[PDB]
Amino acid sequence: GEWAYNPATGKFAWTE
Repeated sequence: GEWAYNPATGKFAWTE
């Protein structure tokens, strides 16, 4: 359960 940065979108996404 963490926020990972997505270089493609320029935003963080929530992952498990």
